[PDB]
Amino acid sequence: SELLVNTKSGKVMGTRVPVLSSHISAFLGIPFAEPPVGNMRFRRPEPKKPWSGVWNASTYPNNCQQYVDEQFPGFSGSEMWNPNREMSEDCLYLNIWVPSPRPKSTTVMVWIYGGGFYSGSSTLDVYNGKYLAYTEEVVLVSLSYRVGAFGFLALHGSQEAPGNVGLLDQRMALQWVHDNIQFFGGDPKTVTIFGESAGGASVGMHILSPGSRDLFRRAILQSGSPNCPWASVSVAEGRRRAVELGRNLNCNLNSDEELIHCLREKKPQELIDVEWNVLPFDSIFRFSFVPVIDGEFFPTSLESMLNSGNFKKTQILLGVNKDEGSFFLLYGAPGFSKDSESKISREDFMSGVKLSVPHANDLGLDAVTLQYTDWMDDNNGIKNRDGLDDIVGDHNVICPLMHFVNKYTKFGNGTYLYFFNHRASNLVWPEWMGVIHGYEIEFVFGLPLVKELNYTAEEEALSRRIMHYWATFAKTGNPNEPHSQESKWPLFTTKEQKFIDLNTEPMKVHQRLRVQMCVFWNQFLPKLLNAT
Amino acid sequence: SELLVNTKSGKVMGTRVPVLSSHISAFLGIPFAEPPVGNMRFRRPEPKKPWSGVWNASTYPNNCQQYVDEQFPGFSGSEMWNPNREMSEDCLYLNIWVPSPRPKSTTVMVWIYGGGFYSGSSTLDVYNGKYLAYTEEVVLVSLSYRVGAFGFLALHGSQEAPGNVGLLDQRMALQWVHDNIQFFGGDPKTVTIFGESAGGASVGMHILSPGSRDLFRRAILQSGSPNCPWASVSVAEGRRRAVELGRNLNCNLNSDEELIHCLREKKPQELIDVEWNVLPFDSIFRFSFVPVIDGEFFPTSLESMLNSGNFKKTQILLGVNKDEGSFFLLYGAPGFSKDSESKISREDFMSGVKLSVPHANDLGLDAVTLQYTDWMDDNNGIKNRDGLDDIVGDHNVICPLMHFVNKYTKFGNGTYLYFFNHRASNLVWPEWMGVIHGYEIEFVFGLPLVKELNYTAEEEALSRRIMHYWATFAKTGNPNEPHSQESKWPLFTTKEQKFIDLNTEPMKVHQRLRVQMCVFWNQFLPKLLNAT
Ligand SMILES: *[C@@H]1O[C@H](CO)[C@@H](O[C@@H]2O[C@H](CO)[C@@H](O)[C@H](O)[C@H]2NC(C)=O)[C@H](O)[C@H]1NC(C)=O
Ligand SMILES: *[C@@H]1O[C@H](CO)[C@@H](O[C@@H]2O[C@H](CO)[C@@H](O)[C@H](O)[C@H]2NC(C)=O)[C@H](O)[C@H]1NC(C)=O
Ligand SMILES: *[C@](O)(c1cccc(CSCc2c(C)nc3cccc(F)c3c2N)c1)C(F)(F)F
Ligand SMILES: *[C@](O)(c1cccc(CSCc2c(C)nc3cccc(F)c3c2N)c1)C(F)(F)F
Ligand SMILES: *[C@@H]1O[C@H](CO)[C@@H](O)[C@H](O)[C@H]1NC(C)=O
Ligand SMILES: *[C@@H]1O[C@H](CO)[C@@H](O)[C@H](O)[C@H]1NC(C)=O
Repeated sequence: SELLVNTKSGKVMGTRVPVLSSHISAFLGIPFAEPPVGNMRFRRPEPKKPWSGVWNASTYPNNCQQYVDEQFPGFSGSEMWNPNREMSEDCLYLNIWVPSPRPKSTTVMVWIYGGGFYSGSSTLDVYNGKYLAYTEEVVLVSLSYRVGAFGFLALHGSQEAPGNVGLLDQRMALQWVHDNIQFFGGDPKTVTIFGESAGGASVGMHILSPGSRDLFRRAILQSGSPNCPWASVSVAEGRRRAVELGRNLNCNLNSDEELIHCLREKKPQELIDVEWNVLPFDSIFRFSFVPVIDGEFFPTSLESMLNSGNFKKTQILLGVNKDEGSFFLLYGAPGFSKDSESKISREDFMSGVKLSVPHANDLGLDAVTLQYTDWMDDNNGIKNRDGLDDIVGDHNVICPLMHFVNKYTKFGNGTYLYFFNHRASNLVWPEWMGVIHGYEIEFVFGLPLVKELNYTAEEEALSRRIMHYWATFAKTGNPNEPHSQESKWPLFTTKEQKFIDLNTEPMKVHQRLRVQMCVFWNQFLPKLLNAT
Repeated sequence: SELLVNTKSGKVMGTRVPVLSSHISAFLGIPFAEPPVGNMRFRRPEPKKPWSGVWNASTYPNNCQQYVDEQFPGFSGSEMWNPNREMSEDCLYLNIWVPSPRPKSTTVMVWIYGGGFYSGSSTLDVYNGKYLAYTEEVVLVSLSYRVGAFGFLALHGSQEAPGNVGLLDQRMALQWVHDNIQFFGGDPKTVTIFGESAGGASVGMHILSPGSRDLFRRAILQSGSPNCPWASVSVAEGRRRAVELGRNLNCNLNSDEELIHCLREKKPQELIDVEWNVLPFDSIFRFSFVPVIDGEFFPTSLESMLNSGNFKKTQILLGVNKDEGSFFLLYGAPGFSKDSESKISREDFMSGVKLSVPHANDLGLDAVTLQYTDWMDDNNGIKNRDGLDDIVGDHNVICPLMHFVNKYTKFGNGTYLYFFNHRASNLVWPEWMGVIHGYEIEFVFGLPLVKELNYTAEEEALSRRIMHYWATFAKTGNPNEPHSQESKWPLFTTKEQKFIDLNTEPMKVHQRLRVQMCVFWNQFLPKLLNAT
């Protein structure tokens, strides 16, 4: 049978699913590790022990335990990201969409979801891989990984909760794809990992980590970079938050053993309930449990690894959306609301910058404020709002990614950069939020090809080009069709720094993506904060 | 006789001079102090002892001893500022142009020349007061004052060379105008002092100095402000340069008395020859001997005097020219020359910023550089050149003046601000220098009304409006004709901050003159340099 695949962990049975008036196979909920429950909670994952019989892979698996957004009950804009399956610590599974008839050896794409390292699911409707597997003829995999304290509690030195275990979950799923994807018609020497936000940062972390470099061929990073200020913490800061988490649950705190023991007896929801109480600052865009710079997964600081070329050398395709600050300002800064235009007062403007650059002293907060204020119109509410969106997005996503691409390109084998700014025709979030985080995922996964979703024809066309760029790049290291007639996405070089806009209009090539602001965030502000 | 005036210091005899096909009287070279020669060198000036007979006031007096520009022999652009009379320490005289027939009691205007406190003359062709006395029916006075070491050598504590004596020379001439201008038909209760560059800064210093406030009614400041970073030094820095000047002339240095004694035996040219060797930094736009913040002429720091309203409350009219950096960059920064377009390399751009902000540490030099560099085109030679012009002009003239006007306006009785940007039709300096320092003096003094000078008709028209604005303001505290039909120059208020452009086109009103850059120079850079 075409839905029966024999793998090294055992036999797996899929299900035929319909797609755009045709059908493909889907193997959902394949386990790739032992359930990390009980005394295994916080521990490195272990490989799934082979099984006898046939694993029923016809339905989505549980989603990892995580914070659930309840800010807008009923609003599809936020609910679409929440877990859509029961939550469970038993959640280490992966999903595979396979073209039909079964390929013999084709390009494999492995999706890594975002969610700030504190949430995320591989089973969301926006991540359904059938449209892309089907259209681009690729075997599409989406993996899963522990988030929150479950995936990132870090007591460096201890082997019981060493940190980075969520990164090891991703790695294990990639090891499983490397070892078994051939049986699904996938080419293991051509796997491209790709992900967005924390997923984009994770992709970059596997590029840096010696232990992960050999499990894939190429990478795509969307609105996420490994050096993002919210993506990692030192071992000391991780230890500090683990202890603080412990203090919030009345734990015995005088040994890592007592602390861990205590945390392991607590129900998932008890950890999730106080997880935000451990942040060191009153901040925005900062998450409690994230990767730690431990000397193992990451041998040295990310910046020195980047400077010395200590990373996998291959091709990468990456980019950002125009409005990377909107979402977090809405959720956490004063003056913003979902149902108003959110014009921001000078007073809220400054409270916002304070929330956005937590680690800044006053001279630093003054530098950011000077840098983004138009002093001829300092009380313009729209300018203040838009200014904050740029500050949050530049500082947290755009400038860290521009720093990463410029550093990577000096040693890599090819870089392609994009700036996605298509203005949705079907606004679900208010208009002031602009081209919000994740809106491009809809095109990468080809949702515009389904009529019942109401996208414009030009959006369907945009979706097909994006999907073909991603897939062609995954197959070859180049998003462009060899000798095609379409406009050529240029390679980004350390000298000319070209990138393209990604929207419904004729491709336009630009240079030095947001250099003016990024020289401020990557060069000036840091030197200033270090002097003072 | 109309050319014979009897004053409190004695009888004075003038000369009839022709002007625009008519004639007025001129009393040139009237002495207002004892010659500050010999043991009087460096000392406070003393009042001129009355004389018997008739003082021949028919020819210009000597010019004070000073550095002579020889950078461009023959070039009229530079030669026009050099002394045009014998130089002599015996130089404390004033000139008066009086309408004919003699007024009974009219508006008096007193001109104070610029020259960085190290040079300047009241006898230059650009300062000939006949066109303005004649056209606006004002009694026009130009005074003179000691410059360089002769006027500003400062050994605070000593009564032999206390500092600020050049400022006391100006004051004495104003005391003489206050006491005698009635005999020339001048109204002593309506004297407006006005000056440019160091002359503009001096005007502001008389506004601050309790000892000078009662000698005049109103003030006009052009490209000069009392708080300009080059306009004053602390008593310690003045003492330091006096000692260093002494060391350059082999003086006995162990007592102010020995030092002064030594400096007094030296010929004028010996002091002028080493005067530039005492600057503390490799700088641009810094002069050796300038006013000192001594606790007398200035009771406390200029900034605290400005904050507390410790200054004369009256009306003021002031402004800048578009290109206040050109002249000093030409003379002192690498990459600039008079006969090339002076496109500036990135390398010279940074050497220039270094020369322009002498007192800056590296984080500071980085802040200026970030602030004026367009990172999408960092190697554009024209942008780099123009960027330097803005840095020099903003830092040295525009931003200090904007700080002064905003502070003054909080307590003053009326402020009028201008931004002069007329593009000369008769370029004498290269075009890249733009609307250079002092080009507006030509219009204030009405040179465009004389045909042999070749100005365009619209320039003659501009000259007549400027002269009438200055004169009407001097007469009334308002540059505008009561109920006129011409566009109204608006009052500058702390709230709306309006100013006008001054050029050959229809008056255009703007707001917040260069706020963006001046918030950087007046607020951010200083806080940064103080932290670090
Ligand atoms: C990616 O790597 C390949 C191979 O390592 C590079 O191709 C080589 O290019 C150099 C110079 O053009 C030639 O001397 C070799 O003959 C090429 N080798 C092969 C197998 O083609 C290629 O230039 C790299 N691309 C980028 C963007 O760095
Ligand atoms: C300059 O000062 C004059 C007088 O000190 C101000 O005129 C006074 O204005 C207030 C409010 O309009 C009145 O109560 C007085 O009756 C006025 N006095 C006179 C003599 O007119 C004038 O407002 C000031 N102008 C500016 C620009 O500050
Ligand atoms: C990233 O992983 C990230 C980026 C943007 C939002 C979040 C919040 S958590 C789940 C989620 C995601 C991944 N994307 C969204 C896009 C738009 C609106 C949303 F509500 C939404 C949501 N919830 C996480 C990082 F956090 F690293 F920025
Ligand atoms: C000011 O007093 C000043 C401003 C500009 C130049 C100088 C140099 S000294 C004599 C002089 C003056 C007053 N103005 C000029 C304008 C244009 C070209 C010139 F060559 C020139 C000259 N020499 C002094 C201060 F120094 F304070 F900036
Ligand atoms: C797999 O599970 C689904 C739903 O739980 C069920 O309908 C289907 O029949 C199962 N297949 C087998 C053979 O277990
Ligand atoms: C004044 O001086 C000028 C030139 O030195 C001379 O021509 C003129 O006659 C003098 N007048 C008197 C009366 O001294």
